[PDB]
Amino acid sequence: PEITLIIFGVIAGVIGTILLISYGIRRL
Repeated sequence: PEITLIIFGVIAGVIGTILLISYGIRRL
């Protein structure tokens, strides 16, 4: 049931982390 939430979390986590790094290197 939380399968939806888990898959969401992984994809969002991966994308979020990448976008945060990208933002970080632009501004540093």
